[PDB]
Amino acid sequence: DQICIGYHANNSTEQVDTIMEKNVTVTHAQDILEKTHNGKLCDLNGVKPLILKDCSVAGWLLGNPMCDEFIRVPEWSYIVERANPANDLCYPGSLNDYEELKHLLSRINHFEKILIIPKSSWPNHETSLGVSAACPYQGAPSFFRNVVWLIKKNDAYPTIKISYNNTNREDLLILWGIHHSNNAEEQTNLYKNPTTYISVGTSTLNQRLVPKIATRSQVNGQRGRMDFFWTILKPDDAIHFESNGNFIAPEYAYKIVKKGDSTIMKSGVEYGHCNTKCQTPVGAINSSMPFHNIHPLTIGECPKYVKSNKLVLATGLRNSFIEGGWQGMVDGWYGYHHSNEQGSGYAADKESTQKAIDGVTNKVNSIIDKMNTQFEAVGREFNNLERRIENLNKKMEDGFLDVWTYNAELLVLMENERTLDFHDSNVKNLYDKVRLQLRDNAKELGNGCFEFYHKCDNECMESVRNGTYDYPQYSEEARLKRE
Amino acid sequence: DQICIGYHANNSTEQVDTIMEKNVTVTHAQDILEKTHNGKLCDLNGVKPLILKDCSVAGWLLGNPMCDEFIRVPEWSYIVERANPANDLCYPGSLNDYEELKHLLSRINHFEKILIIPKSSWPNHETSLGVSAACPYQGAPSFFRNVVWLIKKNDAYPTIKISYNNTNREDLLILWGIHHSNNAEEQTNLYKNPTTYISVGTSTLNQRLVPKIATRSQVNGQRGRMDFFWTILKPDDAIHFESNGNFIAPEYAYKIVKKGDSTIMKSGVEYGHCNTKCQTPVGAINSSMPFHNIHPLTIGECPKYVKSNKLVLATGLRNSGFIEGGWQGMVDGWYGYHHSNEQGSGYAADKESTQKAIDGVTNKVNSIIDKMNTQFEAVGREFNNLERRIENLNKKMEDGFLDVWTYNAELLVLMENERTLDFHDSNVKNLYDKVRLQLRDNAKELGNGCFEFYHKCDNECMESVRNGTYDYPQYSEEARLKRE
Amino acid sequence: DQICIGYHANNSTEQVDTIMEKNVTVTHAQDILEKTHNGKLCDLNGVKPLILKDCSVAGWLLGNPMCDEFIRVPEWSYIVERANPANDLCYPGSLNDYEELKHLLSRINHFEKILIIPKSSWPNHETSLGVSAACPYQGAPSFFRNVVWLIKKNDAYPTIKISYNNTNREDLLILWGIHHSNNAEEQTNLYKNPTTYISVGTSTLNQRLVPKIATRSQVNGQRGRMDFFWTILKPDDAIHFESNGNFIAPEYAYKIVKKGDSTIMKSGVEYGHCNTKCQTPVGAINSSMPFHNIHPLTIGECPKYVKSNKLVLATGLRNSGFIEGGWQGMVDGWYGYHHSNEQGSGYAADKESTQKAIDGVTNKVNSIIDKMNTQFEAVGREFNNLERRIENLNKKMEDGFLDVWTYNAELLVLMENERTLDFHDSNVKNLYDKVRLQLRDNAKELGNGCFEFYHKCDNECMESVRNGTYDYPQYSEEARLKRE
Ligand SMILES: CC(=O)N[C@H]1[C@H](O[C@@H]2[C@@H](O)[C@H](O)O[C@H](CO)[C@@H]2O)O[C@H](CO)[C@@H](O)[C@@H]1O[C@@H]1O[C@H](CO)[C@H](O)[C@H](O[C@]2(C(=O)O)C[C@H](O)[C@@H](NC(C)=O)[C@H]([C@H](O)[C@H](O)CO)O2)[C@H]1O
Ligand SMILES: CC(=O)N[C@H]1[C@H](O[C@@H]2[C@@H](O)[C@H](O)O[C@H](CO)[C@@H]2O)O[C@H](CO)[C@@H](O)[C@@H]1O[C@@H]1O[C@H](CO)[C@H](O)[C@H](O[C@]2(C(=O)O)C[C@H](O)[C@@H](NC(C)=O)[C@H]([C@H](O)[C@H](O)CO)O2)[C@H]1O
Ligand SMILES: CC(=O)N[C@H]1[C@H](O[C@@H]2[C@@H](O)[C@H](O)O[C@H](CO)[C@@H]2O)O[C@H](CO)[C@@H](O)[C@@H]1O[C@@H]1O[C@H](CO)[C@H](O)[C@H](O[C@]2(C(=O)O)C[C@H](O)[C@@H](NC(C)=O)[C@H]([C@H](O)[C@H](O)CO)O2)[C@H]1O
Ligand SMILES: *[C@@H]1O[C@H](CO)[C@@H](O[C@@H]2O[C@H](CO)[C@@H](O)[C@H](O)[C@H]2NC(C)=O)[C@H](O)[C@H]1NC(C)=O
Ligand SMILES: *[C@@H]1O[C@H](CO)[C@@H](O[C@@H]2O[C@H](CO)[C@@H](O)[C@H](O)[C@H]2NC(C)=O)[C@H](O)[C@H]1NC(C)=O
Ligand SMILES: *[C@@H]1O[C@H](CO)[C@@H](O)[C@H](O)[C@H]1NC(C)=O
Ligand SMILES: *[C@@H]1O[C@H](CO)[C@@H](O)[C@H](O)[C@H]1NC(C)=O
Ligand SMILES: *[C@@H]1O[C@H](CO)[C@@H](O)[C@H](O)[C@H]1NC(C)=O
Repeated sequence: DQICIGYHANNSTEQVDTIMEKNVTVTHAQDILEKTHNGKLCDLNGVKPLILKDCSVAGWLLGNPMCDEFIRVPEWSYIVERANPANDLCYPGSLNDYEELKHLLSRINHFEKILIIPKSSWPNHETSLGVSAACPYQGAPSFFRNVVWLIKKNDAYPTIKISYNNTNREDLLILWGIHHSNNAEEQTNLYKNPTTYISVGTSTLNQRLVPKIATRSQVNGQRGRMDFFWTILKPDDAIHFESNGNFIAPEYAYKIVKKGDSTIMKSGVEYGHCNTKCQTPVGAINSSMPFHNIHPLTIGECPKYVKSNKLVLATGLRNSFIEGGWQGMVDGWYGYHHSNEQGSGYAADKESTQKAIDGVTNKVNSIIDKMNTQFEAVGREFNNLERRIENLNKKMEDGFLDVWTYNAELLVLMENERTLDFHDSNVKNLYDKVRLQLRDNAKELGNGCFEFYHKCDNECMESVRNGTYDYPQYSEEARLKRE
Repeated sequence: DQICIGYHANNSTEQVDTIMEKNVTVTHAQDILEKTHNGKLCDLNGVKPLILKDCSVAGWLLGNPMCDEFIRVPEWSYIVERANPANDLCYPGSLNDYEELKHLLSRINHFEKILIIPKSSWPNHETSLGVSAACPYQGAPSFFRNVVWLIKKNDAYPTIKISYNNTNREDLLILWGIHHSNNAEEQTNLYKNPTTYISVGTSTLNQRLVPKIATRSQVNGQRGRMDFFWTILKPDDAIHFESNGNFIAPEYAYKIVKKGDSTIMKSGVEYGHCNTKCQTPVGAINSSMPFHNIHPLTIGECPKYVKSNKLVLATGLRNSGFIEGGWQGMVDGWYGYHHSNEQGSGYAADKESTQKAIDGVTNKVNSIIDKMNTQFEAVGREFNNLERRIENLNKKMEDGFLDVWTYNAELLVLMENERTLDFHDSNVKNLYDKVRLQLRDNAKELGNGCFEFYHKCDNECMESVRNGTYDYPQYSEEARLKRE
Repeated sequence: DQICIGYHANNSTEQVDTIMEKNVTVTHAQDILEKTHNGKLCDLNGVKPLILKDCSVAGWLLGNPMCDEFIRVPEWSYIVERANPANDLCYPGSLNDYEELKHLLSRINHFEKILIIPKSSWPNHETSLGVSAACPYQGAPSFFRNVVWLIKKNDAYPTIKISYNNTNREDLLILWGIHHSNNAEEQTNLYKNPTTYISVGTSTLNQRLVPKIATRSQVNGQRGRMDFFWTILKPDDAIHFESNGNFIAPEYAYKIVKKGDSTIMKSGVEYGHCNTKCQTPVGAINSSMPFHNIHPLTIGECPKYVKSNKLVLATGLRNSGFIEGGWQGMVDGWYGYHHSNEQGSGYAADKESTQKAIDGVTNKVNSIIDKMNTQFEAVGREFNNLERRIENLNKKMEDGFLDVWTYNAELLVLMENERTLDFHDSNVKNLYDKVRLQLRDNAKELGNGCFEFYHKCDNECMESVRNGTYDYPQYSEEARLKRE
């Protein structure tokens, strides 16, 4: 007659690694890496992205004839641009501090186009001839919608002197431009005056632009260029313009209220009519895990980006003193095996099992819950002449990856070694617990099993489970069986 | 007739957490997170803050009339500027590379204002009428004090050609400016000549400033602007000024000796006449504790900022099997025995042990605290409105490190808290196995950590077991079969 | 008779630290910190760096007379510059976006000099008189080799209009410059035209340069300055020049193919005809170790840089059986046995237990080493004097990362060394318990980890664990009569 101690086993093929052991099959495990995304582009905390479709921020702000004319959405969480937008600046040129405009515009609380300078103004200049085949619309030379390319009237370009006082109680993005002529004959044809200037002045601005009449290479069929510039007029200030030529005037402006920052995402994915707290260019993440492998460039409260393909934490017994585990036990992690004629089968320690499941559950939940995330946009906004600042971002991003990867990977290895010793310690505690309540009525064979001199009743079996066994009641019976 | 092995207990209400257990009341513990600051702005390593008050670094340098600081301080460790300094540039304008000047001027070993171009010079120009109500002094038109606004004399502005050769052994901070006049008449009225220029040349500097005459908005009452520029003249180089008009010319300059860096702090806290190693905008920290939760923007040899509100390590043991419940009675040690016989009773501690524990856990707390390597650092923002992307780059780094330290520090507590408690469970079990290894046949195992000696328990064998000199042949036959 | 379980000890003086103990002497150890370097500058992944000697990138590119005319380096992995390169820009001036050019030119797959505008292309201008003392070859006045200083011919300077179309299939780096004169007399003398300009236009480039004529101090004996600019002409684009004076024209240009980035290294070490994955200014590293301390500014796949002098992991035993005994005698194993019978006395090892620990300890070492195989390429420093704020950003970052790696590395070594030592303690106790679980009634526990044999024992009887199930009743009667 005998009794043994044992641990649970199942069909699980899940394999974990420890700091000292590799490829250890376990009964239960948990991965703390999120590898899943929804594959769509969603709202971020209830606000929809501004999806510019084959347009750039420049083509949308200035009025590229082939960009959407109306701003349907008054607010966005992020701007979604295609990798190499097709439309941009139809008339070749430049937009000043473009990348900083895009950061300001990446998340806007309120956006609303308003007419600031009506074409009714400029009665002595021409408002109708300012078109180019570079900016085509419906088979006709057109031009940017929200600015005006003024031209000479009757071989006369009177100097312009115009002001706009912001009465709107909100900041105003205002845009203007300079046309760089290509020869001295072209200059006088478009603007009678041969030497020209643009003077822009606000409370914070003092600008003089002068054309650069020079030979350049054709882009979009034109050798001319247009350089655009922008300012924000604060709620009760004025902007003052003066020019005798080469003035791409403002017609429409945009009311801006800004309370937050995010980034421009370069993605071809499509809107999914969903909501998310974490967004990648490949898709959105719905996870509470600490780490992920979906994409570097995320927006929102996102898991940490690591280089690991799997991060699996053992939460159970090793699966096959006791030579092996009991596939037969089906009601607890730690248990007893009884052998008497009255009955046969297995049994399991209720309290010890729940203590351990709470133990490993709290170990996992801590690792997950201790991670706190800051809303952050990992997008990158730098020019061809800002490539040294680009590497700082790369160094930062890459360094945190190497940190988060090494820490997460060794946390798993270390804590799995602790998780496994935790199990084998609990079982031996039950073995010794039985050994002390069975001092002389038992012998040790070394296989986690005792030798019953006494005849253990099923009630005795349960009396030893409770620990309510009385050794005096059966001490003499052992002396009889012995020798 | 039994002897029991047990551990210490007290009245502690302090709780710690571990990976597998939460809200566990323990006897002794230590918090490695510092939360307290002195509420005042202090000196740093024995050097004093340049507490500029309601005046910008620009206003003080150029000599805004409304600021009472001239050569008050010759050495500083950090600058304190208010969030929106009231005075700044009294005449509307700008200062080029201001944010970089504030970095250069952030820590200066030697600063001295020296007159460099005297008003005795410029004898063909008017040095007396260069005032504006924008710069007001005591209700009367005034101007910046370390610079001279030169206007016409006798309806003439002869061209200025002047030079200054640094005869000092220290580098010099020299400041000049340009007036952008509002209309063609105001140009002629202030400087006879209609079209003007400012050339500035050194060994590194080649400048040409031309005025921008344009309609602009009224700031501090004037539609005009003055834009200021700066250079550092090396010890035997010379600066060369040529101007037709519109020249704001240097009268004074500053001798500069720089040997380190430390940002501009934004605070309204006041000088406490103290010294610190670590300065927050809300106060100062005097701790060896490795982590802190007071302010992000710290200047000095500082701990590491975390989002934690509590980072309590556990130095002792648990509080109310081998010890079904701990004994509150023991006051002299962490690990100890209890004797039960008519001769005597009570709880008695161990000395080879208990101190071994104290020494080991305390070395653990010190090892965590000591291995933090402190780098003097300045966390402060010096980025303007068109440098927000570099500013986000800064915030991403700052936030990335916060999240790195917070996670590791909290898991380190949770992980090392479990090992501490299991260390204590291990220490008790060793002594129980030693008592069983001494007495073998003469006593029986009860199972509650309380050995039962069939033979009468001896106060004299107590210290004997404590040391292991107990003799079992002495009482072998005695109570060989005491029960039947 | 007697049998005893013990562990190994040797002559090792190697000491380690745990979280709870300090200077613990161990039998075996392993350092995961690399301190050895090659002491020379090597190839980086099979590609030889460009060592520019005492010429700067500007001097090499523009053709300082005192530099190698050209070199057979079409490809290079990084650029090695001296701390203060001597030759640089002989004629005083500037190169625009120099630090970005050095980044672009830092790793280049194809670099070839080609002649884009011949001296034949300047019929009505002088190609030969454009020389200066500041730029000297053999004491003789010379000038930059790859650009042409064009001056008047026949007291006349007809305005220039030249265009170059990049027929090649690679990008071209093109350089040009403007000459700032000193006085109006200088201007007319070299360029009859008093008021001059330079327009440069490509598909993306729209430039107007105009000379600044002012007095400046002497640098390299000349008070004038020459400011240089660059662009990258794309295949099938054209560059269009126009000037009536002060034009330092392009003569040669560079065919560039760029596929990567890798900083300029400031170093004086000599080339070693070696190859390495990691290069340091002091020398090269050939290590798989996770961390190092050789120098911060490394380029290549490199260990993490920490502030530690040693990071020693315990891989062995505590060194001076299971109770208070380190056996120097058993050289044959790690865990082992000692027998004391009438046959003799000697030492034995347990191979099934010794190997289980060696395999596990090597995994501890290997896991810590190999899990940080997230080595990536890296860089050094590249910012100017008006870029100190961005330079601080770099420093806060690489310092902050240093504080993260050193604190994490050291605690890991302290934590796992504590765990290693405890892991050895549990192994011997299980050997003791194996021998204890067998031979239960036939032996006496003496308190030293050694058992007392009541019955007589043979060398063959011990048999270590070879049998492992020595007959419980074969000698049970003999020990029953050995009782008293
Ligand atoms: C309409 C056209 O194609 N014109 C074309 C001209 O036309 C040929 C002519 O040479 C030949 O003798 O007779 C043919 C009929 O039998 C036919 O009429 O061919 C010359 C060949 O070199 C072209 O240059 C010329 O094209 C115009 O050239 C202009 C100057 O170079 C300029 O590039 C014109 O482009 C526009 C544009 O579409 O952007 C024309 C716009 O109306 C004009 N807008 C404004 C507000 O002025 C715009 C502007 O001038 C420039 O963009 C400013 O830099 O240029 C191009 O059609
Ligand atoms: C001088 C004056 O009071 N001007 C005044 C103007 O004319 C008055 C008139 O109202 C009164 O009836 O009779 C006076 C004669 O006794 C005189 O004719 O009235 C207008 C009404 O709107 C006032 O705005 C005007 O004020 C002056 O206007 C100037 C030009 O716009 C200028 O803004 C003056 O400000 C100063 C300044 O205080 O900054 C005056 C300084 O002395 C002057 N400093 C220097 C070195 O030249 C300074 C300078 O011109 C500009 O800052 C350069 O841009 O301007 C303001 O008082
Ligand atoms: C020709 C000469 O040596 N000039 C010399 C001048 O006159 C000497 C005199 O000292 C000596 O005693 O007798 C000589 C006759 O036998 C002659 O009369 O003396 C002054 C005294 O200070 C010297 O500075 C002066 O030296 C020249 O001065 C120039 C104007 O300041 C200029 O700096 C000359 O430098 C060069 C140069 O080497 O860079 C001369 C180059 O040929 C010239 N190159 C071109 C393409 O024009 C170059 C150019 O003018 C400037 O760099 C443009 O800014 O300047 C220097 O020798
Ligand atoms: C400023 O004056 C000093 C002292 O005169 C100049 O330094 C040189 O000093 C020697 C001896 O004192 C003089 O003989 C030289 O004339 C000076 N060198 C030169 C090249 O001028 C210093 O250079 C002067 N600075 C300038 C550029 O005016
Ligand atoms: C420089 O030359 C190349 C090849 O001539 C130019 O590319 C064009 O080649 C096509 C071939 O069908 C010609 O029809 C066009 O005339 C060429 N020019 C254009 C404007 O497309 C290249 O464009 C020329 N570069 C410049 C800007 O002049
Ligand atoms: C493994 O055992 C579980 C019992 O819960 C069973 O549901 C599952 O189907 C088994 N898997 C296989 C492949 O038999
Ligand atoms: C604009 O008008 C507001 C009142 O509407 C006035 O306070 C302000 O001075 C004006 N701004 C300018 C500079 O024209
Ligand atoms: C340690 O012992 C071994 C074997 O006897 C020997 O090879 C080695 O030289 C010894 N090391 C020292 C420092 O004595």
